[PDB]
Amino acid sequence: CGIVGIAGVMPVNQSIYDALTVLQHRGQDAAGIITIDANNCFRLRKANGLVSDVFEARHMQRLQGNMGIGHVRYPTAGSSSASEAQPFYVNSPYGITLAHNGNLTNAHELRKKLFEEKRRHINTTSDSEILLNIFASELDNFRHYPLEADNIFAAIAATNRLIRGAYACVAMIIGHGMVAFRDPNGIRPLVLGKRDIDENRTEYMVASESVALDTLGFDFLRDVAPGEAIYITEEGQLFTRQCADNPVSNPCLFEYVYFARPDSFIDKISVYSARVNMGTKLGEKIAREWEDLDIDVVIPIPETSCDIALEIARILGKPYRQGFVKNRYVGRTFIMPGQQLRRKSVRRKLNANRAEFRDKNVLLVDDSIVRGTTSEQIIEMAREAGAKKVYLASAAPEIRFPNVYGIDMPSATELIAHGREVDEIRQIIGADGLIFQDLNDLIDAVRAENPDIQQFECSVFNGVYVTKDVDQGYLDFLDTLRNDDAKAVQRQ
Amino acid sequence: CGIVGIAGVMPVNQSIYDALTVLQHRGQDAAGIITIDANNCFRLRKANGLVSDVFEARHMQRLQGNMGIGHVRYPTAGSSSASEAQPFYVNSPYGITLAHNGNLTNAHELRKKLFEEKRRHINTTSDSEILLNIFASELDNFRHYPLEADNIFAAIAATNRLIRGAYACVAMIIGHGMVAFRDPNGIRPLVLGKRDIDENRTEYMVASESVALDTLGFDFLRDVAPGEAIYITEEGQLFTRQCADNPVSNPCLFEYVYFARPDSFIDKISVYSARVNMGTKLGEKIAREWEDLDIDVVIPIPETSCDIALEIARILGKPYRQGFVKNRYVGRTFIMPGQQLRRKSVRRKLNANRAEFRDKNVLLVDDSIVRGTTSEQIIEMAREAGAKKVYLASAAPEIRFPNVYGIDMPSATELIAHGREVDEIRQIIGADGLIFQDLNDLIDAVRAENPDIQQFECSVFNGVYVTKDVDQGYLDFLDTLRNDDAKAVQRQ
Amino acid sequence: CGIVGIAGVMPVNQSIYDALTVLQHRGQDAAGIITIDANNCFRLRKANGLVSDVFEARHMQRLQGNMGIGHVRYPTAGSSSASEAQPFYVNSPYGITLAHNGNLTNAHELRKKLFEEKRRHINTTSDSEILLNIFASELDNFRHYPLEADNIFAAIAATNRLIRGAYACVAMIIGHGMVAFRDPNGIRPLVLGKRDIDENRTEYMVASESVALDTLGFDFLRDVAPGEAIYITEEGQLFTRQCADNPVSNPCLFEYVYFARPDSFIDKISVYSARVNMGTKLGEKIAREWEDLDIDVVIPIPETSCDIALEIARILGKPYRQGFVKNRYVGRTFIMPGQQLRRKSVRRKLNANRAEFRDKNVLLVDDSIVRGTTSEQIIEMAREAGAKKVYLASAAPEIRFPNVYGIDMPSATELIAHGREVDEIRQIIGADGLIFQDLNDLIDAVRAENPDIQQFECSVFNGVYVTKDVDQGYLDFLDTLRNDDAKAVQRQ
Amino acid sequence: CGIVGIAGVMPVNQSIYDALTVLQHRGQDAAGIITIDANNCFRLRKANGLVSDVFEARHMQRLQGNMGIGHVRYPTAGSSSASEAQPFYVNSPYGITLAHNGNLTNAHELRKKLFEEKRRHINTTSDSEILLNIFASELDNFRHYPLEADNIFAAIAATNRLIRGAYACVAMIIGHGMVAFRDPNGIRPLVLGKRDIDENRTEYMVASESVALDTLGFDFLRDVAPGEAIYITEEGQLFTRQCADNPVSNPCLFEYVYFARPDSFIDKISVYSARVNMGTKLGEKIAREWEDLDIDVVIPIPETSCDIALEIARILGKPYRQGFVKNRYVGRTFIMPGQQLRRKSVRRKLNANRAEFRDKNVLLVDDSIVRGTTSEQIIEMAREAGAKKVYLASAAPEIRFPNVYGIDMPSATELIAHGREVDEIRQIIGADGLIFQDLNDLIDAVRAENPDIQQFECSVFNGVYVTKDVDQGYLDFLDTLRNDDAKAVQRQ
Ligand SMILES: O=P(O)(O)OC[C@H]1C[C@H](OP(=O)(O)OP(=O)(O)O)[C@H](O)[C@@H]1O
Ligand SMILES: O=P(O)(O)OC[C@H]1C[C@H](OP(=O)(O)OP(=O)(O)O)[C@H](O)[C@@H]1O
Ligand SMILES: *CC(=O)CC[C@H](N)C(=O)O
Ligand SMILES: *CC(=O)CC[C@H](N)C(=O)O
Ligand SMILES: *CC(=O)CC[C@H](N)C(=O)O
Ligand SMILES: [Mn+2]
Ligand SMILES: [Mn+2]
Ligand SMILES: [Mn+2]
Ligand SMILES: [Mn+2]
Ligand SMILES: [Mn+2]
Ligand SMILES: [Mn+2]
Repeated sequence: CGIVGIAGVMPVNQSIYDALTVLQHRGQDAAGIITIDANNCFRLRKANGLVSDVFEARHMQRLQGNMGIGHVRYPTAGSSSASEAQPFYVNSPYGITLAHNGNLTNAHELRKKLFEEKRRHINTTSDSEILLNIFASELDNFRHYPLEADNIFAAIAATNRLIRGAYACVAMIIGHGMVAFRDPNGIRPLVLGKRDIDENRTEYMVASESVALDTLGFDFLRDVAPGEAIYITEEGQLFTRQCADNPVSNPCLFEYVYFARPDSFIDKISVYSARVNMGTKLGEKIAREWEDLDIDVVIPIPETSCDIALEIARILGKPYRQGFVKNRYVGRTFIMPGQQLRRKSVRRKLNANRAEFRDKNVLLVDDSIVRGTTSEQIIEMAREAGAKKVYLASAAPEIRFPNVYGIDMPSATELIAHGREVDEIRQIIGADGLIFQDLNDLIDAVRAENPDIQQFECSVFNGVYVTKDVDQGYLDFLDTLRNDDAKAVQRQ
Repeated sequence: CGIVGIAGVMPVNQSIYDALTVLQHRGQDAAGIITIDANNCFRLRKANGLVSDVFEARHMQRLQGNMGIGHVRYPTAGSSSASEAQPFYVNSPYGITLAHNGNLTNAHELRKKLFEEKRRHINTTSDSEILLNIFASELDNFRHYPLEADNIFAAIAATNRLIRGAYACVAMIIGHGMVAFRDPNGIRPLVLGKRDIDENRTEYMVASESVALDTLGFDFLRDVAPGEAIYITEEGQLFTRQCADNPVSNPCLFEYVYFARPDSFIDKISVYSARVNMGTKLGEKIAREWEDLDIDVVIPIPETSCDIALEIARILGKPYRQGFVKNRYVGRTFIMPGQQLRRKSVRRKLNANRAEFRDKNVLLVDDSIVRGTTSEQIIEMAREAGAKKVYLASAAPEIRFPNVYGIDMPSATELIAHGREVDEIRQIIGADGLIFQDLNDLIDAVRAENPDIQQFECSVFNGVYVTKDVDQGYLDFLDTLRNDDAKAVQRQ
Repeated sequence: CGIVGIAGVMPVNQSIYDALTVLQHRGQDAAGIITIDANNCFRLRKANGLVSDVFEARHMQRLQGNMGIGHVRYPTAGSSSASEAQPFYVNSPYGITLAHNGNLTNAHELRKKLFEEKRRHINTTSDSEILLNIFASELDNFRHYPLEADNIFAAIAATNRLIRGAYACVAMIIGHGMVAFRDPNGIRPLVLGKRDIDENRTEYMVASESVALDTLGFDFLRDVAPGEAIYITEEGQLFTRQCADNPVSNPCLFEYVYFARPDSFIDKISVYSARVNMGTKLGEKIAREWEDLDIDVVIPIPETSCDIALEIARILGKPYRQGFVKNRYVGRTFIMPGQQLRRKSVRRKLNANRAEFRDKNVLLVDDSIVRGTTSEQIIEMAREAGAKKVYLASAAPEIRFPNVYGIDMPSATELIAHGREVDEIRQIIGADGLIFQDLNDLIDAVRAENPDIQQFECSVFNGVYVTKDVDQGYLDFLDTLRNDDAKAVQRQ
Repeated sequence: CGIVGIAGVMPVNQSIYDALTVLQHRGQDAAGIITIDANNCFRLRKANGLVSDVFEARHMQRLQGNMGIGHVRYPTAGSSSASEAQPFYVNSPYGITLAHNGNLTNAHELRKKLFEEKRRHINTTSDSEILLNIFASELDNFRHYPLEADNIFAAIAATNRLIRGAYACVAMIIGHGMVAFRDPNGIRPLVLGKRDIDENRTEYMVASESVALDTLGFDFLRDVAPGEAIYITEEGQLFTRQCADNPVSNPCLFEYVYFARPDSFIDKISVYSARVNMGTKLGEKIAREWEDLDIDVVIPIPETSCDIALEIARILGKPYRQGFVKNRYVGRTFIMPGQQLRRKSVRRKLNANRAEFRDKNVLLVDDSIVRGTTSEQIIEMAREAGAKKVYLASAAPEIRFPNVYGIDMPSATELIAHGREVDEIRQIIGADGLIFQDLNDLIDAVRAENPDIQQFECSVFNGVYVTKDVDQGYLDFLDTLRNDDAKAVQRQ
């Protein structure tokens, strides 16, 4: 999911629309934009679909104001109903709207809490709504008008104590300003930037990824430190504060492997370089373990793996060819909701340039293998076009565990690598060879960019969840609810 | 406007729909229904338009639960925007949704209060929204979870203490139940009824008029006493309490003159009888004041005046003839949003049976004349139809004052009787005679059915406003804010 | 169904909208408006729903031009799909659009013809589309540009030879003008009028009923003679001609009994007077056959029967009371598509003013009894409100045969009077007494207005179809297809 | 634009959808699919928007039949109105629906003709509609029911005799079958293919590009020869005939340069190879004309140029780096309707990986420069990204002439190369160098794949129009009628 916050001095609507467009790749299921207008009212527009379908001129005109927040959704909890599209809103205290990229591992627990203790009403099954509500009640502890930044920070500190999981949030509190914060583990991405308008008036903005800053002409300030909350007043005064007891930098690794745009710099790590470094480490592993292999061409599975593949072609000193033509009107299958929708998407998204495979042993390279969805079809395609032999290198290690921090992997059994050896997976997808990046490698691939990061968040790879609290019983519940069939039945 | 609220054991959506349909005459502008499903979640559906347009199968299937409220709107505050369609909802404390028929006379005073003081957010210009928030802020003064009936009532009384104006309201508090209250003056209509299901389960509903009970097969209980608050818990328990300091019954006289449906009984008064009664008084008045006149036929201006005219035709021993054909597909032109719309709607609404007027002295009868839209056009028609002489009789006294209790009449200058003597009004519409029911006759016509009512809310007639908080500055205020030009301008 | 044609000198769109509004009572299922603009292009807008829902300002603005035709649909053939909404259009020869009030009894036959012989393509199951196509092919016999009025007339004469049934049509032929014609039996209504704009420019218009002329300020010229076609050029030149070999005046009788608005004059017969005359004859029959009967009040079943009832009250010298309050947001149940929709409509459309029935023997009067739909519920209602005894007088004779001329009565078995004695019908609806108008009476009731009419079209009453060609095998097919269940299954 | 037509034994809707999806790059403005159901009725669904937006399950379930055609539009005539969305249909003779990819250069001449002469009605300003009507009017010259293959061909030849311009068309004649023809010059692409089902039933499809065959699992047959007409009957028979006087293959060169998808083979030419070939020629040109230059990296401007650039990077022995990230959710900015839309779309479409440009001399490569929209913005980005020197190379020759064959380039003044020497263009976009592929190189680059093609339709390049009916007055005409300001003005 992508969230954007802009506490500016001019109409932010097109700028947010534009921001969500570059972040569109983080959520294609719905999009929402909420602004505050001159009459301190919230102007909202959210619905299922792409940013380009969701907002029409008619909406844009209604979306007035100079401060606003937006969100593109990739459903990881609840349902695919437009009622779970973000932002969310609570009319008190003050009027708060919030966008969240993450996932609360203790949502059910906080739910009992909210009704019985806090007296708030959660109408959807979205954990982001819960989040906004935990925040809301915490904030509801400071009655004297007005809320002080210390109070806001104090509320988020309290929230940090209650909630568990991963979250990059952005919110607006009417008559107050824009608030943004990052979980105590720095799991989900969030960067702060600014655009100095004129000598004395500076606009600020937070976003999941820096590309949004770039595309809008905002300067990079830095990443919102883990556990740190930011607070920009309606008057333009920036406030900051560590709101976690033991803040630590454990960035999501999948963000580098696949999620983020290559042109973003997450925690001082150019996703682009990390991905190139991934190409280096993987091509090195291939050279070392597949040194006998006869390869005629190195073909990337668009779009994510390309540079990774490009680097691998260079390392192996083999040619890099765009054997697969991507349909520019089909999105990312992986972040699509249903497996059948994704499974089919793969055949409508890619088509071989037959000449590139005929009488050729090709090495197909992809950023990662998750459900197996892509690799399965891709290889057949490669074959049908005359590939003599097809090997597959994965820029990411086998993915054997559920993601509970903002990526839809609730069912381990849905992952192809689950309970399977590399060789079995190879046999399933029908590749002559299949090789996986080594975790320790991938880690250096990323770390090389910022050694300060000691440990990443890579549960989907090693099952060690940083927030600690994630256990087998939770994972069980989670699968019972979010497995593909349970989801389908919910889709009626 | 019309509100309904059903707390029962069966799904209420259809019942609420059918109720809104029979109360549709109270608000053709918008309709809303919100229910509580078994998950204790709100299911809402509200938008601009008639009940038949607003609700379709797709919507009905979504409106699950056995408890829900409904609303048909005739804007009297804010704007025509569907965002001000009702009901309104706030998620804390507990989750409350409310529908209001009336108008608060101290909105401005409360808007400022709600923010700086009670920390709530009002996103519209609707007083109904403000009203929900006072109840909420009052309700938010209790935390001993769960709310006891007493606290609800305590919030309502604290609410009445705060608000001024007319209001018949119904709401739902997630986890507690349905509540319904009436203003300390009993201006806006509200009745309670039940539907025993078995040995214990008895269904409860509230609605602006008893016709909604009739159609729904609900047993009539009584009018919700002025200032009373009704509270049906989720478990089915009915609690009532007087929440006004010194309540008094001052029913809106206009409900009888025109607003309500004749098959309704308001404050133990039958609108049908009250209307015939008006015709008796009007007939007797015509019999003495115009005695020396020659009338060939008595023609009602459909549809509200029909019975009145039938009865008048009775008094005078003259033929009642349905000289005017009303278009089944044109609603109440009176309650339409703009004067230009209403005017065009009158030629569409009615057409003359030339036979019934030619070479005859006709007596047109109408429940009332307000802006003079209908009468001005009706007379031109009678003439065109070959009518010798056209006389008009309004079952109602001259309307010279603005209504600030939930009836759209903000600008006294838009009322034809304003600044005019009967004869001036006669000349404008072009009648050869024009007679108005006297005020003391109207009141006696309605009281004849329930003498306990000592005084009626009849400010539109006598400029007397029971809430004693209405004044010239306030009236001028309304006039400016909502005059047809102000509204028409605002719509663009 | 209602059709309107206006060959005018100014924007006709609002005028047509207004025309369809007064004719709305002839078809509530869909509406369509097609104009010709300055660029001799057809501007069309048609869809299911009421005239008021179908056309929005956005449509109105697109509906430019000074010549146009409109239609309100009451489905009697095909399906209820918006694709069968009229007008219809064929791009050649010239560009022709047509609206039809009627029904072709030989549609299936003309269908084979059209493909094989005429080479035209019928895409819907509407006989009106077929009609337009038979016309189109006939017209396609005159190649030399341009078509002469003699040719147009000749085409319609040919059409009159081919097609069978009832039809009032209106069409526009691009670059040519507006054409209108009536079947050779004068079954369906159609009147011609005009509005002289300025010394030399006269606008013309045809319509199902004169009220449309009235409402628009058009002067009545006369009824389009049976078999006669009219042709108004784009230049304003009116042409006329008898286009049938044996033209005869056999007006639809149901039009007087129930279909048309009382304020219309069909074939020099004021529907209003015919209906009053119906009240006379029926009250006379009641006085003569129910002379012992003890009646306390005469109550009409709104809307159609009122004047009929009013007259009956006068004849019996009993009071006329509006015991039933009609919901002004529910239309005519009878012309509604499905029996369950109609059956229920009856309970949402009418509600007793209880006081009017309590301890009273009431005589309920309705224009007609068809399926029994209304009478059934009405009586229960009358009872539930305390009617001691309830009698029912029908302004129309028992209706025992299918209508194949423009009214949806394809299944005789759906008529309550089918194969039943008056007494059985009385027992079914549960009335203490039930009396039917005598055909011969009804005929004089109507004839009295225009003795020139020797014979009416009243097959639904006496099963003698004027077009002759209607036989049992056709009737059988017709029922197999249009019976309520076959229709329902078609509604999927 | 892209057209598809499938005559098969299975329902074609999904297949047509998937085909339109892979041909979506040929027209993002509108999409249309019309089928023939078992009742020999047309089922259409066309509207403005992408394939994914235009068609939803509701629509697909309605598009029944085994034969249907489809169309994805990029307006080049008329307006952007959905009424000019394709396919178009006429009901006589027999019922024909047609989809056209191209542009007729003698529209005006035919509009007058069709009315006064052939008595047909054109309701839009689309030449495709006019085209359908000529075929129709020609087809309407036969009456010996049914039409023999020969008559169809006879109508097509008579049609070609009448029309001028480029056109790849596909149509369906109710009761006969699918027909497809290509202009006498073979300008617009069209290929035929099949899908044998069993011993006899073989499915047939036509489509602007072979990729549509590939994705659909259809066997490639051949390109529809210039002037040829393909006719598949309803019973499955395939007839072909040359319907042009003196046909000749003059394929649209621009289809290879940019328009078509690389995995397509047009006129036995692979777009992928043609493009690499362009890169070889461009690479060799850069190698000689700029030899004394220092380039650090070669960066394609995604997405059309990618392979070209890869290959150029090959020629020069320089790194190919995906310096530019393209937004997956922004289509071909080139084919967007207005210059203001395209411009905003470029900043959205692309973003620079700062790493790849900083302190480097970059070589940007693009399939072409037309209005200069992309290049002007791309260069600013490279600079901003820290780039020392920014050089640009267009795989295509300077574009100085309007395309009148189905590519929106009406105003030569809107083409940057117009009235300019390379260097002037270099200065405008702000490159430190700008080189264009020579024309003779382009042609040789494409011909290298099918030397039989002697000449290409390349008027945009050399002002030479094979139809020899295009002239200055005609070009000036276009310019005036459709210049961005004319169009933008018209849209309002
Ligand atoms: O094994 P799977 O479950 O298919 O998951 C991994 C696939 C899917 C995803 O690609 P997309 O999200 O389809 O697209 P893109 O690479 O363009 O971001 C990812 O980059 C790998 O290719
Ligand atoms: O026996 P039935 O099949 O019910 O048919 C006859 C009824 C229905 C129809 O009334 P509506 O069409 O419902 O309404 P209105 O009288 O207002 O035109 C007609 O006037 C009789 O009342
Ligand atoms: C994409 C993402 O971060 C999910 C947000 C929240 N968990 C949800 O919408 O379920
Ligand atoms: C209402 C009417 O005349 C029907 C017209 C035609 N038969 C149809 O729509 O079926
Ligand atoms: C995209 C194309 O071929 C345009 C065809 C036709 N002229 C149109 O639809 O505008
Ligand atoms: Mn991928
Ligand atoms: Mn397999
Ligand atoms: Mn009235
Ligand atoms: Mn009736
Ligand atoms: Mn019964
Ligand atoms: Mn490009």
